[PDB]
Amino acid sequence: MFADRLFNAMERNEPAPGMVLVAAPSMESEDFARSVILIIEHSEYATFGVNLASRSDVAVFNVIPEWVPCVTKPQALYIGGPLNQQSVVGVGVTAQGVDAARVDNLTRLANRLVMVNLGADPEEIKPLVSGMRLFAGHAEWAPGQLAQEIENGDWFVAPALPSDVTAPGSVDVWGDVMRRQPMPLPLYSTFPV
Repeated sequence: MFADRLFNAMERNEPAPGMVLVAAPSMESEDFARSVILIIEHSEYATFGVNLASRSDVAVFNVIPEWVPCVTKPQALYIGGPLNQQSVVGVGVTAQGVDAARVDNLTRLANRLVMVNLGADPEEIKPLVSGMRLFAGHAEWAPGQLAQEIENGDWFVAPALPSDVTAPGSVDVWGDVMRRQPMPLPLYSTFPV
């Protein structure tokens, strides 16, 4: 859904870092079906995001073991998207006390969500985050293309929460995000099966 008519009285949230793009129920492509894509960069150059909804079977230990102590369970790489799947992004939730504007190795997305520079010392970062997840690959939108897709009803733009990034592996991330949205969106949400 996410037809234009949904927004006659209610206004669309604008894409920005820290928003999630929630896949329309009707999206069928294997790479994007039931995805929840956290926007991590939104610029004149392009929009970049990582899917939060798709865990892989690759343990973080086998790729960057040094980061394992900072990673929220399950400590597996999540599949961020179809591009550059050998490249890894860290998304963290800042700990109490932390302002990402004053920590060079953290980049504020919105609220407590940050991109963690994986070149940092994990021992530096550990006290500064309450949770973190690693994503292999990403999704990209050319300039203007995300807007076009939103207008077509492909995505619903919603604020991300820390729990979207730190969710246990038993969770239906797409379903949980749909349940937070205005009616009628919860009517199309799903539970783990």
